[PDB]
Amino acid sequence: HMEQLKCCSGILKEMFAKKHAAYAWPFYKPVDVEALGLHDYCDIIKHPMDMSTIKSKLEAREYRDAQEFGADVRLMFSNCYKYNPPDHEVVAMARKLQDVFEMRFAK
Ligand SMILES: CCNC(=O)c1cc2c(-c3cc(S(C)(=O)=O)ccc3Oc3ccc(F)cc3F)cn(C)c(=O)c2[nH]1
Repeated sequence: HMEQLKCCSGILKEMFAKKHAAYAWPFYKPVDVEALGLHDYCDIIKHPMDMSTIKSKLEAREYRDAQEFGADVRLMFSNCYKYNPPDHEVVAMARKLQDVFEMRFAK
């Protein structure tokens, strides 16, 4: 349970790595709804999630185990698949970052 969270820090560190930056950047920080003019985001997405928030919750020991950490990572991608049209570029970027996550998470 607790032994798994040090692997979670390594996964998140890998997701913030420069080799993933071309597709990972939209997930580093919360969606800036004001800068993008997305007035309905908070009405559709009840639980916003991004990599910086997950890092804060992980350092605050808010995840009991890897499953709790993985649920927030998957909430981040699901928020993206739910809010956006399926053909939007951010959805293709979310799929590439999710492959990086799923690979390290399974291993
Ligand atoms: C159809 C309505 N949807 C959106 O406009 C929308 C935007 C985002 C962003 C996002 C956030 C920022 S920021 C750092 O300024 O907060 C800047 C750019 C962003 O996305 C892109 C915008 C245009 C592109 F062509 C390619 C993008 F990647 C992140 N995520 C997780 C989303 O789900 C999302 N949806």
